[PDB]
Amino acid sequence: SCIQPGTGYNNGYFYSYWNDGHGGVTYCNGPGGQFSVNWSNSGNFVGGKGWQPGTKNKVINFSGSYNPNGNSYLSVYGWSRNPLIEYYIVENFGTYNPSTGATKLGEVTSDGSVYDIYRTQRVNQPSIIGTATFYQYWSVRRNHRSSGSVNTANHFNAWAQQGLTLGTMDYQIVAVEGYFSSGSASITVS
Repeated sequence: SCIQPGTGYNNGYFYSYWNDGHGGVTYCNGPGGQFSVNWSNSGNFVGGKGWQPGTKNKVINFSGSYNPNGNSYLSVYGWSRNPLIEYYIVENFGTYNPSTGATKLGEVTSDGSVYDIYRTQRVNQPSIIGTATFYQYWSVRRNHRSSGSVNTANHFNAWAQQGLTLGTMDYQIVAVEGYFSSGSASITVS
């Protein structure tokens, strides 16, 4: 049940698995909302399960184990169109906080922790519509965890309040991302 990069449906859940071609990643779909990633000296990859399209008030439940060795994130992750936005609600990470050096755009309290909100910009980078320049929105959880519930409405509403607006939702997953690192993870979404 370990697969090549691509998208599709498995046991009722959308999945997306993408990598940059470097090697060193094994992504597998399991029963229900379960997926696993095992990686060793990878390149950049993103994989996980959820919904296509996402919604603007989904309550996302996740549980499992997340053991990065190096640069990696565990997040609710997805995109909007018109405007094109790549967004993250980061529940845990490895050696790098993705908001390092980014402009802080507020705080929001949700699901047992304060999160710090940031906006960054990707310039002429790959996206769901091709090479583009686009903003990323981040909520970064202060209290890291690998199980819990994410009320996306609290984040999307706080972002909107701050002027970080989302267009129409594309996919919305619980994703393990790695950038040239190693690790293992096993996550069940619902």
